[PDB]
Amino acid sequence: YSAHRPVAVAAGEFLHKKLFSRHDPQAEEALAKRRGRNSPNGNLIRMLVLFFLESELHEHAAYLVDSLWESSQELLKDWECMTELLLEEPVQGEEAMSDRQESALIELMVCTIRQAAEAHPPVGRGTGKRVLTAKERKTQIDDRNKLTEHFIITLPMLLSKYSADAEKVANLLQIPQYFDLEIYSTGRMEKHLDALLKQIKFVVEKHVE
DNA sequence: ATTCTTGTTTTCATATCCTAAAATTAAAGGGAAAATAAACAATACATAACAAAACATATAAAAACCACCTCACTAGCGCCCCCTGCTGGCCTCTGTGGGCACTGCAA
Repeated sequence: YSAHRPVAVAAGEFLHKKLFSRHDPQAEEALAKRRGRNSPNGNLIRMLVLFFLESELHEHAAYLVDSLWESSQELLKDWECMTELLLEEPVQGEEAMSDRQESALIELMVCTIRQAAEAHPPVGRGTGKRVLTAKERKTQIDDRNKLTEHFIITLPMLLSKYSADAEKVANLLQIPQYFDLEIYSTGRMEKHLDALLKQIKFVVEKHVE
């Protein structure tokens, strides 16, 4: 949580090297990134959640995610994993996903996908001298595509699980600012758009905040 | 009457021209691997602008240095008794020199 971004990024790289050894032995593949299933990376997500819980020096993981951005690029785009570890009760036999842990994971997702859309660091870490390379912009575009197609699917039953949670709805409705809407015209998923519209209508008529 | 030169058509002849079948050869068409070039994007280098640090000047601020004044000390030479001891006449009291009257003795 240093104000100076290079110090924070170095600390986050150290943290990623240290506290992530569930199935990655910091060695070769075929057991390190993913074991071909929808399960190994769950525990990495788990001590991300626990680290955000214990880090009481911040109500938001914005600085933490920004520090852990470039070191864990492949891990932070695997949104489907903690998506099943948030909604549909995975086959790992773990405990119930705690409400405080649910809010922590949702805040982590807010941070990760907003840094996925816009690459500029937050205020205090800001520079203003940013130039976009071709690789940067193509990663941004296909990142936008994959998050759009993933989360037009996930947000309906996300809301259906968390309709009454005011702060979780407020956190979850910042991502649609970063959705390319013509993909809906190409993806033909306006029906899921309308389902989410009815769902957020239910939230609006159920919430007065 | 018989013999001899000269000019002009006839017909083989020998080079040439034309004709067509082979062959053939170069053009030319297409498949494909190099391949230079070019369009775009990234990195590094150089230039310009802004802000701050460093250098130089002025000024005055104690502050140091030098010279003059002043209040003493240090020499200096009379100045003035003052006391003490020798010296050179001075004078008068003893004392040195002498004239002479006087006496005791024994003629």
